[PDB]
Amino acid sequence: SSVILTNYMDTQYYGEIGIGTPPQTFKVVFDTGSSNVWVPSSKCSRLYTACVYHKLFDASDSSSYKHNGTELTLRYSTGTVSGFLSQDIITVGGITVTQMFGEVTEMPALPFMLAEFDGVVGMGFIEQAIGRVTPIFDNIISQGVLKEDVFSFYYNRDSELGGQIVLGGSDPQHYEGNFHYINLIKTGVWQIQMKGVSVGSSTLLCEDGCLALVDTGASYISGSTSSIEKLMEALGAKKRLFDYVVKCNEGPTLPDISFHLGGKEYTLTSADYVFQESYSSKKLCTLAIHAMDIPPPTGPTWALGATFIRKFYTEFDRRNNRIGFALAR
Ligand SMILES: CCc1nc(N)nc(N)c1-c1ccc2ccc[n+](CCCOC)c2c1
Repeated sequence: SSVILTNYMDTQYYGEIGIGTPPQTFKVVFDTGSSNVWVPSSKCSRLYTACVYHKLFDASDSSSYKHNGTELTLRYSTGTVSGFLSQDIITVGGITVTQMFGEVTEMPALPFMLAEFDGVVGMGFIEQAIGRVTPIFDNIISQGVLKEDVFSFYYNRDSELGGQIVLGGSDPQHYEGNFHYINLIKTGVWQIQMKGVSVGSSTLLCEDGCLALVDTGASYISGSTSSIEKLMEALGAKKRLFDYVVKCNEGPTLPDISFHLGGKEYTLTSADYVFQESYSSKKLCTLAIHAMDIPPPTGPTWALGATFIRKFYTEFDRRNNRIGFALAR
């Protein structure tokens, strides 16, 4: 089973799922960086403008709904949501699974007014599930229907398909060469060992090794403030409140950046990490790489998001607790 995804500004990738009977449609980000499922709730006060602007799940319209009510709070690096647990039938790419999810009743304007999607579908391990709720992929696996215990991601560059997630396998149509795997530091987190980071010809970062969170729910490639300050100075990038910029005319001249993962160099070009929306030396261009201090136990860790996935098709192998990368096509 595959799910078609929409690409919004190269920063948000989402597809649709149905919840309840009849199905209530929602735009959701399939996020390997979290493990819970949630959508905005009809019980969300309209004082929360973000709830006025998104699709709200209304339990009172679903005959397959099952009440639970346990409260939960989901904390992401760029924001937080709070609400309660509910159960209903979810439809994902033709697959139907009974699933427990969060009905969000508190959704902050910043940053959710800026979200094109309504909710999130965690693709992480149950070990990271808030409220110890069974992750949706686990529940789909218990149906013994998928050919393989894996799922893959394809994030296209913006255009005008935006992206594609395959449940149970990979789509040869979107990658060339063969995969190259790296085992997880440990099951429970889509995180792997990173042997080094280099800017141009000089592994001036992550010597001695570091951690890499392969996050489909993250827009950019992130590192610790420390690491990024170093990387950026090398790029001659000026730091702003939320991002780093360069004079647009300097974008094309920026050096390559490579990530040493499992004995293989994954290199990004300036075209791969700068939003070149001009060549003017009188305009600033943002970089698709940010400083993001991720706390323990997961962090400090680097995070490989959409910026990286765009270039490398990614397969998340549950059965072998490994991640595979291949040249996206
Ligand atoms: C998908 C949920 C999510 N997962 C992870 N692992 N990290 C985040 N920072 C967010 C998170 C939260 C709020 C956002 C509000 C606006 C835009 N984004 C970026 C969406 C990424 O699409 C790939 C957001 C991302």
